[PDB]
Amino acid sequence: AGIKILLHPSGVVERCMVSVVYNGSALNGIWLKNVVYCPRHVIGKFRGDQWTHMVSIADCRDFIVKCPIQGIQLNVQSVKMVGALLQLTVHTNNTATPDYKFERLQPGSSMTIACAYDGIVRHVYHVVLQLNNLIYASFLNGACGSVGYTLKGKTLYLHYMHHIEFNNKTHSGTDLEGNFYGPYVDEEVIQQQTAFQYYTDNVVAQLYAHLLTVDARPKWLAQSQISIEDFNSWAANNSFANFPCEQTNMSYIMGLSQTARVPVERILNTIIQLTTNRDGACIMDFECDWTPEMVYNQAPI
Amino acid sequence: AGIKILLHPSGVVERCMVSVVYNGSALNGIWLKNVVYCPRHVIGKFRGDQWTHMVSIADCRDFIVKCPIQGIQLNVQSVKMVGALLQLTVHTNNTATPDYKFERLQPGSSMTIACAYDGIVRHVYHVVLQLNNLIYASFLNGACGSVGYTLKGKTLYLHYMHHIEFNNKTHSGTDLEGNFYGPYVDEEVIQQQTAFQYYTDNVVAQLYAHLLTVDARPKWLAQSQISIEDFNSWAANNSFANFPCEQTNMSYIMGLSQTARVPVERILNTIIQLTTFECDWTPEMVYNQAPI
Ligand SMILES: *[C@@](O)(CO)[C@H](C[C@@H]1CCNC1=O)NC(=O)[C@H](CC(C)C)NC(=O)c1cc2c(OC)cccc2[nH]1
Ligand SMILES: *[C@@](O)(CO)[C@H](C[C@@H]1CCNC1=O)NC(=O)[C@H](CC(C)C)NC(=O)c1cc2c(OC)cccc2[nH]1
Repeated sequence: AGIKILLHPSGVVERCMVSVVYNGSALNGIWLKNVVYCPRHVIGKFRGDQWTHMVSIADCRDFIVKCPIQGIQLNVQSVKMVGALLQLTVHTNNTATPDYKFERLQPGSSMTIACAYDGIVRHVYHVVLQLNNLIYASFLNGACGSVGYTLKGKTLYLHYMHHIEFNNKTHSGTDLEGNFYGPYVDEEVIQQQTAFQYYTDNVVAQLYAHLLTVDARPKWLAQSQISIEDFNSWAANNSFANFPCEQTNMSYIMGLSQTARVPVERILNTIIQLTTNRDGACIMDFECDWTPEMVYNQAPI
Repeated sequence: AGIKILLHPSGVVERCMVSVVYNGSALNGIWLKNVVYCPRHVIGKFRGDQWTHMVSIADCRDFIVKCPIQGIQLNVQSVKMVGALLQLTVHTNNTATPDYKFERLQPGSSMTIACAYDGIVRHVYHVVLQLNNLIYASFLNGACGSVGYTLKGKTLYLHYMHHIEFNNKTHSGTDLEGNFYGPYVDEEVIQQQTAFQYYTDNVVAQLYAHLLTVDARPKWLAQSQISIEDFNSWAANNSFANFPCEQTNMSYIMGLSQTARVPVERILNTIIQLTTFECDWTPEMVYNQAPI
């Protein structure tokens, strides 16, 4: 019935976005219950263990907190730094607060970005947390505080809040608890990123999506097979993660192998052979944007 | 930062979605002011011109309409057919109605899809109206009533309402005026799909996206150049639309060529050499995320 990069509706996140201004720094934040969560560097660009002293002397009323979607100006009563985030307790309780959970995202999974500016989500796109704990997104100045999220069943799952943009078009941040993804920090210094490794489960997923939609026999789908052990011994020297990266993803890769009648050993052997050739499918594989769940949930069984 | 497929936030669309049920037919609908819009086949699977009689005898009271996001059940006072859409005038006015407009989409133009079910938007994805007036979308049963939209400055532009899933994984429907995109109708029967043709503007923007994302000199890039006139001849026999398909896109295409320092004649020449769904890029969306 069609296989697309699906995203989660942003209406629930939209009504909770607020703009936060302190001194000359401005960014975004989410207003849950009577608390506003925003990047802690909205009060200044510090480093190390000097954050605890600035939050202790943080002028509560110096925070300009506006919810543009509800037209309310909020008043910060107390400031509590939790990790790399600020929990600003306001007097007003957000009526638009949904059922929510603070859930950490595993590398290789997908989430939806509510890219906001001045407290208003302007764009919405889909990223995948990579093995180097980074995402390849689109963020300009004033996008700090934009949240990555997913929806399950009338409950909103918050996983991300934007902080830093690395020059290789990669981005990093914390969860809604204040813990950075990877060893990166919210400091303007030299930060080395871990070696990029392919999330094999998503490379296999992106291959099955072509086999479901290309309809024509791909000239890159090899006629041989390679086993999981032979692949994992090869993956250690070819920048590929251990397959399977997630046992739950196998249940989807297994349904994809039966609905396409192409065994997973055919895809792994192709991945080994397709290292020499294609990545983008431009005219005449190898990507982590398709997840095994998103492909299987859209495939006819 | 990077170049991504940008979609529009569905918050305004969500608060207006409602569920429309008539007999054993359940689908979605959008609620603007005191009028509800929904596909007419909710009252039955008809064909041709009997719609006028079937709607004139369809009671404004067998319609079950609810807005789940607002938890409000709505009653229909009057029913009117406008094209392939139904106009159900309800008693309550939607307080969550933004400044909206019924703008028709042109071939090659991108739009954000709000895949809804029982009045609740479940998934959001991005499509481009193809030259055969088709969209490669993702809809299951009950997704009828879903809308395709864009946003420009606090104003919502509604372009599409899903009706039909074809054999090939392509979908079709009408605008918000009730007129189908292409020569298709809301009938369960094999329909002739117009011959496919590549939107050269969006294909050109596809190649320009890689030059800004990756290196300045990929392998597939051709070192020679072909003219717009010479390409247009080859396009008439190779299923490529006449370039430029939209003169407005040349503002972005020329800005992308100077930004990437590779002319549009090389891109067109590469497309000829490259000959011997997915993430479709429009020239505006690529140029907007490009620096300077
Ligand atoms: C926020 O909007 C600030 O409120 C901003 C978002 C980035 C700006 C441009 N595109 C974005 O995504 N965040 C920052 O500017 C942060 C500030 C930190 C948390 C103190 N810094 C970066 O994103 C950043 C800094 C540097 C750098 O320096 C030195 C060198 C290389 C990369 C880099 N990224
Ligand atoms: C709506 O939800 C109905 O309210 C439904 C959406 C499709 C269902 C599966 N995936 C979808 O996108 N629409 C239909 O089922 C329509 C109903 C029409 C407008 C009366 N029917 C089709 O889209 C359809 C029917 C047939 C067919 O018959 C016979 C033969 C071949 C293709 C085909 N498409």
